[PDB]
Formats: sequence, C-alpha cells, structure tokens
Amino acid sequence: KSFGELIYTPDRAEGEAISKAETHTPKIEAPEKVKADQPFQVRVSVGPHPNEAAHSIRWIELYFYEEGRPFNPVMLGRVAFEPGYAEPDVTFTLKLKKSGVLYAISYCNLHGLWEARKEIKVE
Amino acid sequence: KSFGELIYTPDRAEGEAISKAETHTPKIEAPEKVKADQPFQVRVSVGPHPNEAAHSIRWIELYFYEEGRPFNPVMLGRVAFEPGYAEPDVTFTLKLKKSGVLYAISYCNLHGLWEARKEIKVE
Amino acid sequence: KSFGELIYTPDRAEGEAISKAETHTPKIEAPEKVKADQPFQVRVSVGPHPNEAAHSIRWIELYFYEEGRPFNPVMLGRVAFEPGYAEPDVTFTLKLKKSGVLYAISYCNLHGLWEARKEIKVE
Amino acid sequence: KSFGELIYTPDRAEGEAISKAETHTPKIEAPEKVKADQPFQVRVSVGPHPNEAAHSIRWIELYFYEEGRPFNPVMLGRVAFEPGYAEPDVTFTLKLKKSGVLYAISYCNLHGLWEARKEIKVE
Ligand SMILES: [Fe+3]
Ligand SMILES: [Fe+3]
Ligand SMILES: [Fe+3]
Ligand SMILES: [Fe+3]
Repeated sequence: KSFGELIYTPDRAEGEAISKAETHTPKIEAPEKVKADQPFQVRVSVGPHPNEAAHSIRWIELYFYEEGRPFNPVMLGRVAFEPGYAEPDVTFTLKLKKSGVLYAISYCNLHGLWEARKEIKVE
Repeated sequence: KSFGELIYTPDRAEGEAISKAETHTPKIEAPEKVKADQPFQVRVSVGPHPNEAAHSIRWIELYFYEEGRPFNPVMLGRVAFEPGYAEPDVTFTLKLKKSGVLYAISYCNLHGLWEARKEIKVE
Repeated sequence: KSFGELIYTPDRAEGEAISKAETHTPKIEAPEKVKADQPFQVRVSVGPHPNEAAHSIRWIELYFYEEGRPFNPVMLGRVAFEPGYAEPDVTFTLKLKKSGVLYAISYCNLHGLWEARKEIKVE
Repeated sequence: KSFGELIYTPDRAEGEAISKAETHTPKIEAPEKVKADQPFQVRVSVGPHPNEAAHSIRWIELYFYEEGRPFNPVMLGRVAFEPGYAEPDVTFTLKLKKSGVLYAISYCNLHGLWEARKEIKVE
C-alpha cells in the first residue's frame, strides 16, 4: 500500500463502522469566493469525538492545491492540540492569490488520518 | 545565559528598537472568567509584522500555568504558519478545570521568541 | 483530486523532471528484522537538495503501517528543520511489537510531498 | 511568573525530587569544535524516563544562541515522538558559521519543560 491510499477520504469515511460512534472527517468552513491578497478566516474542526489522553484528535494539517502551480500542494498550517485541554477546532487567517482546493487532514492516535476538502475561488 | 532569559518578556518588548518597526508580542484574547469544563475561544495574534519567506512569525505556542498543579506549564497547543499564506492569527477552543495563566510564545526567524501572558479565572 | 493522490510515490518520483536536478524521495535506513520491544535506529534523509530559506526540505514525517492493527497508520515521529542550519537528515530510535511498513514523507516548500516506504519484520 | 522562569534549568534540575525517579534534562552530544559550513551530528536524548501514552517526553526542541547575531536564539529543529513507539532520542545534522550555545528543551506531559545547554566553537 502507498501512504496516500491509507488516508480516509470523505467518500469512504461515510461507510466506516467507527463513523457511527464518532466523527473524524474535518469540517472546513471558508468562503467559496475571496479576493486576491485579502485576508479571510478558515475554520477547521473535528467532532463529535473523544478528547482524552488515550484517544483524541492529536493534530490537524491544512494544505492547499493551487491551480496552475507547477508542484502541489502547499502546506498552509499545522496545529497540534493537547488532549483534554484543547478541542480539535481551529481558525486560521489566510491570504490567497490563486484559486484552488483546501485540504484538511486530521490525525487520531487510534483511528488514523482523515481527509476533508473544499474548493475556494479567488477573483 | 539560560534559555528562559533569552525570551522577550512583554515588559522588555516595549523598549526594544525593533518594536518601533514591527510587533512580535502576541495579543491574547480570552475571557477573564470561565466555567469549569465549558469550552471557550482563545485568540492569539501577532502584528503588524512582515509575512514573507525571508521574515515571518513562523509559529505560536500556547501554554498554561495551572495553579496548584505539581508541575508546570502544560502546553495547550502549537500552530505553525506557512510564510506568505497564513497570517499569524489563530483561534483555539479550550476547556479548563482550574484557574491559571495563559502564555503565548511567538517565534520570528529573525527576531527570536516573544512572550505574552494572560490570567484566566475558572469558577 | 484526493490529498493522497498528490503525494509523489517512489515509483513516480523516478520519472519526474525535477529529480534530474535534486532528490526529494527520502532514504530510509533500518534493520530488515528486529526483536519485539528492543530499541533500534531508523535514519531518514533527503538529498542532495538545496537547503536555504527560499527552498529546503522543511520537515519529515515518519509513519508506520502496523500489520493487524484495526486502523492505520500510526505516526511515529515528526521532525522540522531550520533552513540553512539543519540538514534534512534525522535518526530516530524506535521499539516495535509487530511487523509492518515504515513510511517517510518529506515536504519541500516548492516541490510538495514525497514518499518513501520500507518493510520491517518483528520477530 | 514569566514563561522563561518556569523552565527547569540544569542546575535546578539536580535538586528536584522527581529527578530521583526519572531524568528529564536532555543530554546533548556534539563536537566542542567544528569547522564553518561543515556538517556534524548533534545527538539529543532524555532518559531514563517512562514512555507511555499517559507519561512520556512528547518532544524536544533544539535552539542555538549565535554569538554576534543581533537577535537570538535561532530554532534549529524540533522533533515530536509518538508515546510508546519512539524513544526520546534524536540525531540532527547541522552546519554552523559562527560559535554559540546549543540549547535542548524537552517537554514531559506531566513534568514540564527541561533545559540542557552546550557550548560549540566554530573555527
Ligand atoms: Fe478516534
Ligand atoms: Fe520579526
Ligand atoms: Fe525541492
Ligand atoms: Fe516525566
């Protein structure tokens, strides 16, 4: 198996048995359209999910596929959360110059890597 | 010199020459009082400051001194920002059980480590 | 595109034009066979590749697919390197209980995410 | 209290009661003298110390005070370890241009931040 194959895509996440008990797939909130170079908020959150030393969303990575860039993706940010203190809920502020796709990857110490994605238009 | 001594405290930050050109000391926004186990937002931001490959706030660490805990501090979260895409501005969601002090530490690739602190009461 | 698809697999890495100029695919050095619970070294390195503020291997993530684990992978470690000071070369010390596959993912600020993988037998 | 004051210095570490049970102060192995721009290894390790989900050295940060640099320190690298899989033992490869002081900061989820320091001469 390739590393990429191991990641739970949002289409496959829906049919997982664990998903009946808890949610790992990130929710990405962001404007569908933004102006170039103008700051906007992106909120990423995972839940409901346990948040304890033995089981929690340890971190979230935010990436961006920039349309037309010769190589992709760009990592935009990464946030790590202390189990039992910080909820897996973060807001970033970004500025973009070109349209593309935002990817949020969450990591659970028990349940692996889960992906969310969201198109964003820059005009 | 100890490592701790190298960090720019908010009282010393005020008199630094670089501070006339740009701000490194984090701003922490958080309720003065919260209820135990109830989620609340903490916003940490640094600015105005350059945000480019050659010079940016690379990351922010959020720590907590918990009054009465036998050892301190607890790291609550850490966020890294891609230069030129992500602004050094983050919102966390926390739950606390005991009163203490929030510390935000920012890192600039040119200008080092800068500290902000803020008391928080849990009742 | 899924996030997983974006990652440069070691089979695809070979035919990339950029690979004629520089190497992004991690080299993983690790024993083929180890004893359960006994510490061993894993060395991960990327090169030759530029190492400057404007272009460097920013970090490496080490993951493990554990055969028989209900969910995968487990993140084993992550290391970030200061451009121009630290070379993208790290040695970890691990203990494993079960056989599986080590994955090393490198990130270049210009050229994206590149994967290496290596089987490890635990007896 | 300032954030810097909270960090356990190597002189204070010696007299801590917890230090009779386990070691948090990093050991830094590095040449006393190196040539400018020539790669060398720095090994940082913490132990003996528990390594489990509930209690482990979560990460190590490596910093450098560069003599003559207008601001300090520079972060050289940071490594995070999965509890129960990775031992808190890392080797970095560095290149330096100027003399200074290496600082290693370890973090324990129960016992806080502990400092080690080591002079390095560049000739
Ligand atoms: Fe989970
Ligand atoms: Fe600065
Ligand atoms: Fe590259
Ligand atoms: Fe400890």
